Amino acid sequence: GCCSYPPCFATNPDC
Repeated sequence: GCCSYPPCFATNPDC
């Protein structure tokens, strides 16, 4: 849940 926003592969630019 690193990246709240939609565009995240797993759950971030790097998670």
